[PDB]
Amino acid sequence: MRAIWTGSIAFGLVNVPVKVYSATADHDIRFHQVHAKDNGRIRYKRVCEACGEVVDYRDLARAYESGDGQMVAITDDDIASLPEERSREIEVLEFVPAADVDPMMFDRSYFLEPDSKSSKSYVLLAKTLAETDRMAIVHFTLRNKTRLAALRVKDFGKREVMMVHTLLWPDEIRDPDFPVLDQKVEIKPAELKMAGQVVDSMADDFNPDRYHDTYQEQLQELIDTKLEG
Amino acid sequence: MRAIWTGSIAFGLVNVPVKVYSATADHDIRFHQVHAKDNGRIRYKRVCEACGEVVDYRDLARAYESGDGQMVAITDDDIASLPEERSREIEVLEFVPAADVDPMMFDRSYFLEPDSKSSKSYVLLAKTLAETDRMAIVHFTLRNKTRLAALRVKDFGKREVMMVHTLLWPDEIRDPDFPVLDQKVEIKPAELKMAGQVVDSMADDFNPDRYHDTYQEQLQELIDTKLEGG
Amino acid sequence: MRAIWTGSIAFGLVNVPVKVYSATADHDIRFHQVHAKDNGRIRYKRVCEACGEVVDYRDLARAYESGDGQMVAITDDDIASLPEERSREIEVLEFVPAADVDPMMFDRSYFLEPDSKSSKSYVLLAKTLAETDRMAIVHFTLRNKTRLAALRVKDFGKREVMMVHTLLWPDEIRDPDFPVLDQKVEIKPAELKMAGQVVDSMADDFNPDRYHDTYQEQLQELIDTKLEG
Amino acid sequence: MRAIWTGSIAFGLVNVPVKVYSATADHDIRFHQVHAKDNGRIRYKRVCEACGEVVDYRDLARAYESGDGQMVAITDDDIASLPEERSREIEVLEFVPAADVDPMMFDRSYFLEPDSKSSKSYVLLAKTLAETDRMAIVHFTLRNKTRLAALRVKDFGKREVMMVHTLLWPDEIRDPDFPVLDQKVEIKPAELKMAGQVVDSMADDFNPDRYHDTYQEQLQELIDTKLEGG
Amino acid sequence: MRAIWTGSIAFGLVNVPVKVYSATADHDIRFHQVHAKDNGRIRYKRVCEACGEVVDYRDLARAYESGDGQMVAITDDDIASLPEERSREIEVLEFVPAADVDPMMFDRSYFLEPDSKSSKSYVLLAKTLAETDRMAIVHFTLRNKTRLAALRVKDFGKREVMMVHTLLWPDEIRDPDFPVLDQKVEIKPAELKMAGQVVDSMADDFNPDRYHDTYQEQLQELIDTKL
Amino acid sequence: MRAIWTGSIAFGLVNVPVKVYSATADHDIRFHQVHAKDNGRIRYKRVCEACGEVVDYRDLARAYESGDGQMVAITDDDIASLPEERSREIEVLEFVPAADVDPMMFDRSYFLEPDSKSSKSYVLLAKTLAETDRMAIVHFTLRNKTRLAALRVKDFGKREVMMVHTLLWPDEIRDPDFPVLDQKVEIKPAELKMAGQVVDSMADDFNPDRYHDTYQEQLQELIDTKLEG
DNA sequence: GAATGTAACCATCGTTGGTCGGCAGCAG
DNA sequence: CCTGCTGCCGACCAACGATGGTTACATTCC
DNA sequence: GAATGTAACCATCGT
DNA sequence: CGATGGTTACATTCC
Repeated sequence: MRAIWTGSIAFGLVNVPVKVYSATADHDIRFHQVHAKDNGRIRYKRVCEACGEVVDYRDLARAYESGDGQMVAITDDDIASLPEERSREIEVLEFVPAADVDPMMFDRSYFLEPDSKSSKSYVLLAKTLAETDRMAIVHFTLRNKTRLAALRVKDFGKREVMMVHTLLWPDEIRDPDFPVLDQKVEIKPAELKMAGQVVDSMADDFNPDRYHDTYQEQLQELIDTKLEG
Repeated sequence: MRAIWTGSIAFGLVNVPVKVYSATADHDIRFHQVHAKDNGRIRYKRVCEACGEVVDYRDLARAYESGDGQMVAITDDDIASLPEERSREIEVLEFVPAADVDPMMFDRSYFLEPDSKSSKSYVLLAKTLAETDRMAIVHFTLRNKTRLAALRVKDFGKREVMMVHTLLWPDEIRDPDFPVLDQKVEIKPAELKMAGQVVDSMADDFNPDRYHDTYQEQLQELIDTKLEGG
Repeated sequence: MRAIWTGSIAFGLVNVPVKVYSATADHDIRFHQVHAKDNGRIRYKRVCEACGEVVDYRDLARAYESGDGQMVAITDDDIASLPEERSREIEVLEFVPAADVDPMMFDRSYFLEPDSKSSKSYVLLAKTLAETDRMAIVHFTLRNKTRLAALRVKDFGKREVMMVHTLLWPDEIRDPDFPVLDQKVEIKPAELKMAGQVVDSMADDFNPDRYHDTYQEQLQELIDTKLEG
Repeated sequence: MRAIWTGSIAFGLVNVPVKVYSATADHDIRFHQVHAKDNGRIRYKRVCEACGEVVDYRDLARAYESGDGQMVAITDDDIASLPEERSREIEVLEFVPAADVDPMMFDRSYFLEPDSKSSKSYVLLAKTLAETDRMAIVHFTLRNKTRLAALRVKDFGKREVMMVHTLLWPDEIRDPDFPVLDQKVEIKPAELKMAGQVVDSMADDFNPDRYHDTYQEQLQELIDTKLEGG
Repeated sequence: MRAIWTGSIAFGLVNVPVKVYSATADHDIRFHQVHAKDNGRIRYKRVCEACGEVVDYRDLARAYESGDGQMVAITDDDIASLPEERSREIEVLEFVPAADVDPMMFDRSYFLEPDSKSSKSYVLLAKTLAETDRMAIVHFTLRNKTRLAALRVKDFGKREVMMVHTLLWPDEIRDPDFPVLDQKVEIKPAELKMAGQVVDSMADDFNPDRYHDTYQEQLQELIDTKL
Repeated sequence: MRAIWTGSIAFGLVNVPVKVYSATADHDIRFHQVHAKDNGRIRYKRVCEACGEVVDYRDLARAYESGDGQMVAITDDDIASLPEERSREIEVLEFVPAADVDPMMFDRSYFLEPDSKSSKSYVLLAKTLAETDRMAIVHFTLRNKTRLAALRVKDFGKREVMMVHTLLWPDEIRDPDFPVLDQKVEIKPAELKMAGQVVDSMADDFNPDRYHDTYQEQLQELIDTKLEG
């Protein structure tokens, strides 16, 4: 496990040096694109539509099109005009109860390890957040773009570990405009009664090891068959 | 809104025909490269390293490389040997308490709209899930790839809408192997109490329309002033 | 075979779309009356007693009669007041044992064909009904006049088909009030055995091909010979 | 209770005098039409669409319409040629186990009483059919039509009555031509196990008093309040 | 221009990552022993002057001898029981008034440079210290020795810089026992008036550019002729 | 309790003879390394390892690399050029209020005692400086060294004793002018109340008997138990 | 809109590179 | 009854090298 | 195009 | 000798 960000959680007088680790890793098998016959590697070569000429990366300019107003042709100077902020701060804004952030906001997950040997500041914040059950909304800038994020603490056995959840911006969520649910449908009490045993017949507790990506497992063994064959 | 999936939630007798809508959009501005001197669109041409010959898509083949073992080509026919997953039904596995699933599992969210002539099965299924405060661990297959997912219900004002959250497989979560937290630090109640005033001074309820993507807003308005000028 | 009803079996979570087919069709011949001297079809003309003139269907009102009363005028306005639903759902009430419904209750028979992309719900419901040997009591609603009905599964060889039997209401069966059977008559076992032997002498299994409508066949052959001249 | 048909049971050397009653009587309210302005009963007038004149019943004949086979006139000697069907005897043919006759077979039901002061023959026949559970397939003619019928014994407390069930001929029963049920599906034991509780949760015992024609009772109260309302 | 020690100031949940700089560097010319004829640096040899045995490093342990206790040896296992004091944080103990700390205790001074541009905590801590006018007594460890230190902010033009002064332990200051002052000596009130006029005669404000060192200035003049 | 330097204060019309005692002595235990088997005193040998010349104490000549290794030699002529500094008295330059001087140049402290039975001169000098709240800046001439020093008065209990502080030369103070300090960020008023509360929470009074060199104190105990054992 | 690649650049760990230290000799 | 002055030697900061990993983006499939 | 209603007749059990 | 319920066959708002 390698870190991807060495910064600090800062709000006012407070500053907690931490290192960010990616909490999740896609276990899907990733392939490569090769020529069918000679099995050589495949490279992508740019070609301008106007002249059919291969162009280098240095000759590219970002463009924006909106329905009709195509070819805005944004230059790199205009980006420099933007107040770019490649900050190294997890800037805490507020502290909200953990129940006020619903699951559809969460985007990604990251771990927080105390970077320095002085972990007292890290422990105190984690202990305070866990005891009072609050979550901190922060401005987390991973590499070049800033994203809304939430600071939460969860226990991995005997270890109290802080964690960062990238959040979707509130305007990024659509609203269900379905008129079907507006009308009222009458449900007899017996049907509500029946819906009980159906749920409790299949009801259980979340056991992680029951669920296995079957398609990936058989894909892995098929590859191993070719590897030995 | 345009649906992305038309099927049903089936776990036996129960079969609720629903349509899936993408709940979350993305407001980020998406650009596309153009030739600087020509302002012409850029196309990608595939070139094979072995011969330099331009390779059409039909003349491609997936390959997998991992340390020892080179040119491990996976042909199309082997994928056919794998049991295909074209399922158009959201197969329900079991029902778990809403709190038993951890927030780090969710990655994507979708809406469920009833599709049959009568929505009684959908409406009443939502009613019991909220009353029992339970989730539903399901198998969801959007486009030829099955993903573990969770079925839950949210209240959007007056409407009660079922919702699908795709989940990461339990083996996708790493363990925080940090020996630093293992060592124990001595603390006093004075600083422990003092941390209360620091946190509670900034404590507030989650207000959605207080956080804005300022960078996108500035970027968006810069586009228009360039668009009008020429 | 043409469908006479398209709906679904619904009792809560479960909703199995099906098509209803008439399981029995009488094989009689429907004769038409014609003029003796003209061979022309006759159309009945509605003649009112108090008017003596032909009255159209628009000017027709239903009346009820009971003893002293007689002219209880009923118009469709009161019919609208009375709840009347053409619900396209075969609502299920319970699952009684199969043997608990006496054959005197059955009135008509219908077939159920699955009418969905997947017939898993239909097939699995049929499988559990047969293995537990139970019968579902439903509220089958044809074109108005909701009727009590029973749902059962019968094997037509290699196909397992669900069927709907319309039932008369339990209050619709008369009471076999016979004073003669109330009194008892002495009978000796000696001649009881003789009655047993004659009964089993004629015993035979059910062969449906053994019985045919002989009179109707003679009627059948009569009018085709006349038709062919 | 009024007798519909009086006769006997044909057996060769055994005769069982008997009177027939209708086991069921529809309780639906029967309406008859009146003038919308005069409240007068309408009497149908038979007018043929070839002369515009009323026709006495002596001047019509039954005709068979079948495709191009029109103008088929059936006179008095045509239907007299068929043998007379009016018979006052219930001709038994065979004796079949009660489980062999299907529920789909039954059409109507009737009651039988001993139409004499000597009921020994009746109670004798019911006894053999009771202990040796069998059904007697008979030819039953009510007024002028001969229908297949099944004879069984049913008990009302301490009373044993033979009941005659009119059976439609086996050639009037259709065959389900559904290719959908021919194909087989993959089903899991978990799905079958789920079907148990849902069936068993709604499982009960057949109680006749639990079901009432709710529409009829609501309809029934409508006339009387109008009758009592003037 | 080099950070002798990089860490943070922590007094609980607060933590201010800083880098220290030596605030004072002596400008006196320092020499090293050189050979008049050989013109080569002299390297000392670890030779025991009791038996002639030539000794090398990584083989000799510390010793402590005084009065009655002689040849009391200390090895590398005895100091292992001593807890390591190599903590890389400046642990703030209290915040005493900035004026009550006696100038007797200061020996060395240091400069605190902020961390990367994430430096709001430093300016915040400096701002409050100047406002209520207090200094923080801390435990400062440079390499391995933990010394009592006082944290104080002070004004440098338009720049607010926090300085880590180091204090001698309170037990290192001797008690002045001067019996010559035990007797009470009467002071003439007229002399106090006489002294009052005397003190303002030479009352001159401190001008750092008024007085320079003379020994150092003269020595470099002779070096100019040689070079 | 041994005097280190005896002299007088040069004032013109005033001259107070005085003995000087060092105020503070470092209490860290000094260790001398000896042989593991011989326990001898390792006396370093000054033999130049460039030509094998055994340089004597008088043979040594201090050299400085300076700019480009110009290790110029110094003989008795040079020290003759500099004025003799064997004077055993110190002189006063100016009187500055104590508030003007700041403590980053203070390094050492020494006591002073009246050397004559006429102690009235000593106390009179002490009285006026305390009344004037000023510190006299002097040149202190220690063993073959002249340093800038600053008298001062301090009351130890009921005893009145003058004190000499030698100051580091003003030219020896570096300039910490960094652009980061020049760069100013925006401070909200919100955390100022929180920052002040945090500092005031841990505010206390300077009681010198609260801090001991616990590392050094308990090492003596280890030595005490090692010597006893 | 969804998966599925490629191709930029950035970032954290690695490890060779000079100071400034804290620990000891000598001056009648 | 002390104190100035240096190498036996030693932990402290930058400049490129490898390796993940993020971000952006076209190309297929509706 | 069946299912649903309703009137028409004659057979028929009850005196 | 008088009434009831059985087959007739007809006009409807239909998946």
